Amino acid sequence: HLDKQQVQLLAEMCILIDENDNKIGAETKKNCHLNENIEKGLLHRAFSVFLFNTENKLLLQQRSDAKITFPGCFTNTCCSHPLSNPAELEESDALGVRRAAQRRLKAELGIPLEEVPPEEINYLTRIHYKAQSDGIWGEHEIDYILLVRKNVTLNPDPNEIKSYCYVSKEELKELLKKAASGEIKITPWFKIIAATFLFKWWDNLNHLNQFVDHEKIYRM
Ligand code: DMA
Ligand SMILES: [Mn+2]
Repeated sequence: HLDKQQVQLLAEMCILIDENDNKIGAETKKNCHLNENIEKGLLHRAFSVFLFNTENKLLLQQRSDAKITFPGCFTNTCCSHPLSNPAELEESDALGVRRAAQRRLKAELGIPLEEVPPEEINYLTRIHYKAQSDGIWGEHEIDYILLVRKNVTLNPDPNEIKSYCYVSKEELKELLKKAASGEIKITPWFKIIAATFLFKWWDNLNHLNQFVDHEKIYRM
Protein backbone atom coordinates (compact mmCIF):
# COMPACT_ATOMS: atom_id res chain seq x y z
CA HIS A 1 0.00 0.00 0.00
CA LEU A 2 3.03 2.28 0.37
CA ASP A 3 4.74 4.18 -2.46
CA LYS A 4 6.53 1.72 -4.79
CA GLN A 5 9.78 3.64 -5.29
CA GLN A 6 10.19 4.18 -1.54
CA VAL A 7 9.41 0.51 -0.99
CA GLN A 8 12.20 -0.39 -3.39
CA LEU A 9 14.62 1.75 -1.32
CA LEU A 10 13.72 -0.32 1.78
CA ALA A 11 16.04 -2.96 0.35
CA GLU A 12 19.19 -0.79 0.69
CA MET A 13 21.79 -2.22 3.14
CA CYS A 14 22.45 0.04 6.11
CA ILE A 15 25.38 -0.12 8.47
CA LEU A 16 24.62 -1.65 11.91
CA ILE A 17 26.66 -0.13 14.79
CA ASP A 18 27.10 -0.51 18.53
CA GLU A 19 26.42 2.45 20.84
CA ASN A 20 29.96 3.82 20.29
CA ASP A 21 29.48 3.88 16.52
CA ASN A 22 31.68 0.85 15.83
CA LYS A 23 30.43 -1.13 12.82
CA ILE A 24 29.03 -4.55 13.84
CA GLY A 25 27.02 -5.65 10.81
CA ALA A 26 24.59 -4.75 8.03
CA GLU A 27 20.84 -4.89 7.74
CA THR A 28 18.18 -3.68 5.34
CA LYS A 29 16.72 -0.19 5.68
CA LYS A 30 13.28 -1.84 6.22
CA ASN A 31 14.47 -3.86 9.22
CA CYS A 32 16.49 -0.94 10.65
CA HIS A 33 13.34 1.15 10.73
CA LEU A 34 10.85 -1.29 12.26
CA ASN A 35 10.02 -0.30 15.84
CA GLU A 36 9.90 -4.00 16.68
CA ASN A 37 13.59 -4.32 15.83
CA ILE A 38 14.53 -0.95 17.35
CA GLU A 39 12.82 -2.08 20.61
CA LYS A 40 15.45 -4.82 20.73
CA GLY A 41 18.38 -2.41 20.24
CA LEU A 42 18.93 -2.42 16.44
CA LEU A 43 20.94 0.75 15.72
CA HIS A 44 22.35 2.11 12.47
CA ARG A 45 24.62 4.88 11.23
CA ALA A 46 23.12 7.94 9.51
CA PHE A 47 23.87 11.56 8.61
CA SER A 48 22.02 14.90 8.55
CA VAL A 49 23.15 17.70 6.23
CA PHE A 50 22.63 21.37 7.00
CA LEU A 51 23.35 23.44 3.89
CA PHE A 52 23.62 27.24 4.00
CA ASN A 53 23.99 29.65 1.08
CA THR A 54 25.97 32.94 0.88
CA GLU A 55 23.01 34.79 2.28
CA ASN A 56 23.34 32.56 5.40
CA LYS A 57 19.94 31.00 4.88
CA LEU A 58 19.44 27.32 5.61
CA LEU A 59 17.97 25.05 2.97
CA LEU A 60 14.99 23.07 4.27
CA GLN A 61 12.89 20.43 2.57
CA GLN A 62 9.41 19.14 3.22
CA ARG A 63 9.49 15.34 2.95
CA SER A 64 7.12 13.99 0.28
CA ASP A 65 3.96 12.11 1.24
CA ALA A 66 5.61 8.96 -0.15
CA LYS A 67 8.33 8.79 2.53
CA ILE A 68 7.61 5.85 4.81
CA THR A 69 8.97 7.55 7.93
CA PHE A 70 7.70 11.05 8.86
CA PRO A 71 6.02 11.87 5.56
CA GLY A 72 5.24 15.52 4.87
CA CYS A 73 7.46 16.77 7.70
CA PHE A 74 9.67 19.87 7.34
CA THR A 75 13.30 19.08 8.15
CA ASN A 76 16.92 20.04 7.39
CA THR A 77 18.55 19.79 3.94
CA CYS A 78 19.01 16.05 3.70
CA CYS A 79 19.00 13.13 5.98
CA SER A 80 19.85 9.60 4.97
CA HIS A 81 22.28 6.75 5.57
CA PRO A 82 25.65 5.54 4.35
CA LEU A 83 25.28 2.13 2.67
CA SER A 84 27.13 -1.03 3.58
CA ASN A 85 29.47 -1.04 0.59
CA PRO A 86 33.25 -0.39 0.34
CA ALA A 87 32.84 3.30 -0.57
CA GLU A 88 30.47 4.26 2.25
CA LEU A 89 31.80 2.01 4.98
CA GLU A 90 35.05 4.04 4.80
CA GLU A 91 35.83 5.34 8.30
CA SER A 92 38.85 7.58 7.48
CA ASP A 93 37.89 11.21 8.18
CA ALA A 94 34.22 10.06 7.99
CA LEU A 95 34.72 9.80 4.20
CA GLY A 96 32.07 7.07 3.75
CA VAL A 97 29.42 9.26 5.33
CA ARG A 98 30.50 12.34 3.31
CA ARG A 99 30.33 10.27 0.10
CA ALA A 100 26.84 9.09 1.09
CA ALA A 101 25.83 12.69 1.74
CA GLN A 102 27.09 13.73 -1.71
CA ARG A 103 25.14 10.82 -3.27
CA ARG A 104 21.85 11.64 -1.53
CA LEU A 105 22.18 15.39 -2.07
CA LYS A 106 22.13 14.55 -5.79
CA ALA A 107 19.40 11.90 -5.55
CA GLU A 108 16.99 13.95 -3.38
CA LEU A 109 17.62 17.59 -4.28
CA GLY A 110 19.21 17.16 -7.70
CA ILE A 111 22.42 18.89 -6.58
CA PRO A 112 25.20 17.96 -9.07
CA LEU A 113 27.74 15.54 -7.59
CA GLU A 114 30.46 18.04 -8.60
CA GLU A 115 29.04 20.87 -6.47
CA VAL A 116 29.14 18.80 -3.30
CA PRO A 117 32.23 16.52 -3.36
CA PRO A 118 33.35 15.18 0.04
CA GLU A 119 35.86 17.99 0.48
CA GLU A 120 33.01 20.51 0.63
CA ILE A 121 31.19 18.50 3.33
CA ASN A 122 32.18 19.34 6.89
CA TYR A 123 31.62 16.77 9.59
CA LEU A 124 30.82 18.49 12.90
CA THR A 125 29.73 15.91 15.47
CA ARG A 126 27.49 12.90 16.17
CA ILE A 127 24.15 12.67 17.93
CA HIS A 128 22.42 9.46 19.12
CA TYR A 129 18.58 9.48 19.17
CA LYS A 130 15.51 7.23 18.94
CA ALA A 131 11.96 8.10 17.80
CA GLN A 132 8.78 6.57 16.39
CA SER A 133 7.08 7.81 13.20
CA ASP A 134 4.07 5.58 13.81
CA GLY A 135 3.07 2.32 15.43
CA ILE A 136 5.17 0.39 12.92
CA TRP A 137 8.01 2.60 11.70
CA GLY A 138 10.67 4.58 13.52
CA GLU A 139 14.31 5.65 13.82
CA HIS A 140 17.31 4.77 15.95
CA GLU A 141 20.60 6.21 14.80
CA ILE A 142 23.94 7.74 15.59
CA ASP A 143 23.67 10.67 13.21
CA TYR A 144 26.71 12.42 11.72
CA ILE A 145 25.94 16.13 11.53
CA LEU A 146 27.40 17.58 8.28
CA LEU A 147 27.56 21.23 7.22
CA VAL A 148 27.77 22.56 3.65
CA ARG A 149 28.23 26.20 2.66
CA LYS A 150 27.55 26.75 -1.07
CA ASN A 151 25.10 28.27 -3.61
CA VAL A 152 24.00 25.02 -5.19
CA THR A 153 21.65 24.41 -8.08
CA LEU A 154 18.56 22.31 -7.42
CA ASN A 155 16.39 19.86 -9.35
CA PRO A 156 14.60 17.79 -6.64
CA ASP A 157 12.89 14.46 -7.11
CA PRO A 158 9.19 14.93 -6.15
CA ASN A 159 9.09 11.34 -4.98
CA GLU A 160 11.53 12.43 -2.23
CA ILE A 161 10.40 15.97 -1.38
CA LYS A 162 7.21 17.89 -1.98
CA SER A 163 8.86 21.27 -1.41
CA TYR A 164 11.98 23.19 -0.43
CA CYS A 165 12.87 26.65 0.87
CA TYR A 166 15.83 28.70 2.05
CA VAL A 167 14.97 30.29 5.42
CA SER A 168 16.61 32.96 7.56
CA LYS A 169 16.97 32.46 11.32
CA GLU A 170 13.79 34.46 12.00
CA GLU A 171 11.95 32.55 9.31
CA LEU A 172 12.98 29.26 10.96
CA LYS A 173 11.56 30.55 14.27
CA GLU A 174 8.16 31.33 12.80
CA LEU A 175 8.33 27.83 11.31
CA LEU A 176 9.11 26.16 14.65
CA LYS A 177 6.23 28.02 16.31
CA LYS A 178 3.86 26.70 13.65
CA ALA A 179 5.10 23.23 14.50
CA ALA A 180 4.42 23.76 18.18
CA SER A 181 0.83 24.64 17.27
CA GLY A 182 0.37 21.42 15.34
CA GLU A 183 -0.02 23.58 12.24
CA ILE A 184 2.88 21.78 10.56
CA LYS A 185 5.09 18.84 11.46
CA ILE A 186 8.87 18.59 11.69
CA THR A 187 11.08 15.52 12.04
CA PRO A 188 12.49 14.39 15.40
CA TRP A 189 16.15 14.87 14.39
CA PHE A 190 15.55 18.46 13.17
CA LYS A 191 13.63 19.23 16.37
CA ILE A 192 16.55 17.95 18.48
CA ILE A 193 19.27 19.84 16.56
CA ALA A 194 17.14 23.00 16.38
CA ALA A 195 16.65 22.91 20.13
CA THR A 196 20.32 22.35 20.92
CA PHE A 197 23.02 23.20 18.46
CA LEU A 198 21.55 24.74 15.31
CA PHE A 199 21.47 28.40 16.31
CA LYS A 200 24.89 28.22 17.97
CA TRP A 201 26.42 26.89 14.73
CA TRP A 202 24.43 29.36 12.64
CA ASP A 203 26.07 32.23 14.51
CA ASN A 204 29.57 30.93 13.89
CA LEU A 205 29.24 29.71 10.30
CA ASN A 206 32.67 31.29 9.74
CA HIS A 207 34.34 29.76 12.79
CA LEU A 208 32.95 26.27 13.32
CA ASN A 209 36.28 24.83 14.48
CA GLN A 210 35.27 25.53 18.06
CA PHE A 211 32.07 23.60 17.27
CA VAL A 212 33.71 20.40 15.90
CA ASP A 213 33.76 17.33 18.17
CA HIS A 214 34.73 14.02 16.65
CA GLU A 215 35.22 12.38 20.03
CA LYS A 216 31.90 12.71 21.88
CA ILE A 217 28.59 11.13 20.79
CA TYR A 218 25.80 13.38 22.20
CA ARG A 219 23.00 11.28 23.69
CA MET A 220 19.68 12.97 22.98
C1 DMA B 1 19.42 10.26 9.57
C2 DMA B 1 18.04 9.79 9.19
C3 DMA B 1 16.97 10.13 9.90
C4 DMA B 1 17.87 8.93 7.97
C5 DMA B 1 16.43 9.09 7.53
O1 DMA B 1 16.43 9.17 6.12
P1 DMA B 1 15.09 9.58 5.36
O2 DMA B 1 13.91 8.73 5.82
O3 DMA B 1 15.09 11.09 5.36
O4 DMA B 1 15.35 9.14 3.85
P2 DMA B 1 15.65 7.60 3.55
O5 DMA B 1 15.42 6.89 4.87
O6 DMA B 1 14.57 7.28 2.54
O7 DMA B 1 17.08 7.59 3.03
MN1 LIG C 1 17.45 5.84 9.78
